[PDB]
Amino acid sequence: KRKVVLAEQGSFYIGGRTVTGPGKFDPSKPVIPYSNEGATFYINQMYVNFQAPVRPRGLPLVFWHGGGLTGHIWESTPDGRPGFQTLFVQDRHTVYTIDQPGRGRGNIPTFNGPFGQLEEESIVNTVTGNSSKEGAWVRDRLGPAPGQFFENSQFPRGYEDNYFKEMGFSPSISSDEIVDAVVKLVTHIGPCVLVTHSASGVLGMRVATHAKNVRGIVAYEPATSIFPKGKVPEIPPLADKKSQIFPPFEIQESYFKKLAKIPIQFVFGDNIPKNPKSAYWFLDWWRVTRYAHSLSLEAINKLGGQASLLDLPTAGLRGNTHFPFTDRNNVQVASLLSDFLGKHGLDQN
Amino acid sequence: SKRKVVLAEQGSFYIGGRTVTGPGKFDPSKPVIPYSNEGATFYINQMYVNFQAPVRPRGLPLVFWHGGGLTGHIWESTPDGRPGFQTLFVQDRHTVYTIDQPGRGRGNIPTFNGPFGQLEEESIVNTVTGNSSKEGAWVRDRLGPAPGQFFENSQFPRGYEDNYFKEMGFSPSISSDEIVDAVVKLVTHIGPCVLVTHSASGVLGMRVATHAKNVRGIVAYEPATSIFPKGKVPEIPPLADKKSQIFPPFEIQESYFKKLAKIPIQFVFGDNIPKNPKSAYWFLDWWRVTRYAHSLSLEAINKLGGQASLLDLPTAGLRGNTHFPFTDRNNVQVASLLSDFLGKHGLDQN
Repeated sequence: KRKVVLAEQGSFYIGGRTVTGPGKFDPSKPVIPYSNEGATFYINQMYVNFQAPVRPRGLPLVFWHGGGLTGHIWESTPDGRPGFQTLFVQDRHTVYTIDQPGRGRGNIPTFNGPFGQLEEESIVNTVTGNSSKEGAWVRDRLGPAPGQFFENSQFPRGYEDNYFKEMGFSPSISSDEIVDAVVKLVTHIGPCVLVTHSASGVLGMRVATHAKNVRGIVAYEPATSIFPKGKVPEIPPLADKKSQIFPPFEIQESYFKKLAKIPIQFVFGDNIPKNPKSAYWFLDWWRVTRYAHSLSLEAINKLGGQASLLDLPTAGLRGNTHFPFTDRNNVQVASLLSDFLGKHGLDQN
Repeated sequence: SKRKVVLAEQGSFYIGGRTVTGPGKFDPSKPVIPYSNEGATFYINQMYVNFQAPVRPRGLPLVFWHGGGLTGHIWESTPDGRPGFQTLFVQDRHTVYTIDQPGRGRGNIPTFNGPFGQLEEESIVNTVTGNSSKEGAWVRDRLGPAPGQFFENSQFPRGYEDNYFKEMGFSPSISSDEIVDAVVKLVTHIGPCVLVTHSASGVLGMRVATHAKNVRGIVAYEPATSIFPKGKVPEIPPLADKKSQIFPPFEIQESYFKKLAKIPIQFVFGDNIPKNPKSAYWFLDWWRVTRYAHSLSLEAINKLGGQASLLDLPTAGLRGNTHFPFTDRNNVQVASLLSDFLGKHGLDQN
């Protein structure tokens, strides 16, 4: 069903700071072309969109897009089917969707001058990085090479252009400032559940260690593993015997231990190889990254936690990509998220 | 104040844009990170589109098109969290599209692996950016004559300055032709519709209408650039400082300009635009001459048989509006005047 009944909806900005240019502002002088003189710039703020059902039940859900993405990925699939925003408002949760600082409606910190530069200060780097379609195809495990699909794929074929059009670059905002914005949002919302994806996986783990209001985490294919400082286990290189996964993030154990106090689930899709795949770099990367996450969850459980890894094929769902929540079976993926929320009492008031 | 909204459906999609390519071939066995332009296809200049459809809509869908440096947020909520025009017009039984144009918000910002906007030797957009300060925006938007000051009658949601200015940012140097192209494609996709524009999207919406007969009406909140038939720009005075000018008017071929005479067009202006020259307040004076230029543009449309009008909100009994009347404290009354325009032309009936 596509129908939704909203008690209220809207959006707002939260977080960020200001930076200032030199000199003072004279309203009698030409304002355009724009100048840094006398300037205050608001930078690194985050965009937040909320939709609240009638008679909400349980905690609000905060959906946090992966790297180079926006809240669009929770609104609709590339072929136009309802995304998790609609599905979970229908499931009677208030739903927040964010565009983190540096992405989408979040702030991209640039001024009058070379990109990211405020006079002599580099706020973000002028040189950007950004995946190609080809790199994203293999990262997302549509298939082993660009243009090729795994036979079992749940990707909405024929909507490749729509899908890749949602992706873009991120400026070099410090991860600390991204975590800060979401901590401030969590303080504003109250008790809530973070639903993260890829790059926002590690960021959501960090937010939870700073914000007792985070009462649970579901992370779709997190990209960076997290461990207590000085307790990173041995992680092998890739099958090329040259490359490594993303360097695991290390946090003080007193913060890491907060992860044991809430239910945490990492969700993985299909077509991650069991054995080394030297011919397919990103397939092998996912093999080792998933392994690293298994050790991270184990470390949480050894501190008394309740941290689990859900492989969708074990639940009977075959062919999911790195975006299970926009795949053809995303309704079934959503049902498994509702199951997690229900078991942990996160769907009751 | 009235917050409930009932949607038959909602969602979002990407439309428009093109692809550009890097050199060489992509090898899936080589490290994919750090990202490389080698063998790369990049989708650039695409537009983000959100839609919310009421149950049993009445009349044409509305396409709300944010001003310069903005996003669809400005139609979703006001800075103090009151309902924006998206909610108000779904409640008014129109399907509502809100866009983030190419280069803004969820639209594409075309950059790659290299200095901003550069794909190897090709400059897609400039590496040097421009962006208003808070102070520049304060005076541009006519909150008051100088930063920190408010006009006596102001409808701005005072106290929410941080929320308001946080919504604004830079735009890369995407060609206006490609922004117009994306919206033409959207209008082809949705069918007959009304464009509701603001500031920088004023002139872009006029251009879209000349390329898309599905545009059945335009309401433009304080358009920033005037439009005239080629070679027929009237005399427009410089500003009171004797050296500055308004934005150079856009000139289009007469056969395209004439298409603007076939649909109802309304330009809406807020308050505190001076009648006489103001050399001490550059943006106030800029708005005086810009509004004058638009009055001449509308007259040119009407002399060709058009249905063009200028609504000064104070004349309608609304005092104190800023450059964003649709997020001001009286935005419900502003919305009522938009509903009036739609009703007058049957754009609220099936």
